[PDB]
Amino acid sequence: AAQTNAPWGLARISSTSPGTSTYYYDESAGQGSCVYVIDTGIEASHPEFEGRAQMVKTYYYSSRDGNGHGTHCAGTVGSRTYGVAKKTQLFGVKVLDDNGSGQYSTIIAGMDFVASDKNNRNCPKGVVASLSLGGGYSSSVNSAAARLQSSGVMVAVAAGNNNADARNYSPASEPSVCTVGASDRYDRRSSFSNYGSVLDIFGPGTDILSTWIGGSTRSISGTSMATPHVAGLAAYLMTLGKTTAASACRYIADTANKGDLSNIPFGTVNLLAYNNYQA
Ligand SMILES: [Ca+2]
Ligand SMILES: [Ca+2]
Repeated sequence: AAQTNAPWGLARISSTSPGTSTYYYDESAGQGSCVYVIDTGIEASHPEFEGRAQMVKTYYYSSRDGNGHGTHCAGTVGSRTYGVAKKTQLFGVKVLDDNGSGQYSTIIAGMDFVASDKNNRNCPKGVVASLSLGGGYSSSVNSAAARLQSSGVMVAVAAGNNNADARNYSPASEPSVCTVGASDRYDRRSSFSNYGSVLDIFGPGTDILSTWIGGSTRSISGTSMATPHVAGLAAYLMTLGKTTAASACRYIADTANKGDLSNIPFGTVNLLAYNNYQA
């Protein structure tokens, strides 16, 4: 399948080179996989989700995404026009408030929730969790992300937007999950992206068009935008049977575009998520 005039990030993950405009992807599109978006929620009614999104848990008064961030990330995972895995199922877990903030204990609870809740869902091609969030280092947040990964969920987490070493941020610093840095459409590390030995992979993160609340769309930037590219690609590759939740991050790194990025500090991987799609 080919989506013409796609958002640059979708084009980038299906090309060995920057500057293309078509998103080439296998039509299975993540069907049969499930991605939990742990964030401000998901506006499931957005026409771009086509019925495939639902809220499953909130830690606040409403399940409504009153911010847009979680809707945007969910759209990059799996919306029709803006998504990597256009046929995946999306489950929203609202651990962040409508200002985009959330206490670590609530974020931990939401990770534990996904580890259990997945056992009640029919996700035959496997389960992914996209965590476009984080703050300062916390061993308990890291442990929660490690548990979620251990339970059988492919966990993708943002590296953080501090232009600093991700070792000081969580859950970015948890080794066992897939920590995602951000790049721009010219294949530079995004100016804000964290870096460091713990990063596993980079994804498109600067000027990412996706769904927004109110049935709208907008472009925003962050490692929060790169993370759902990788979560969606994992779902896509799991549906293709090329990898599993336990091994998807390593598979994505070993099939990434290598050395294409600039302003990567020595000791940080130079790997850009790539679907390797061949018609
Ligand atoms: Ca290249
Ligand atoms: Ca890792």
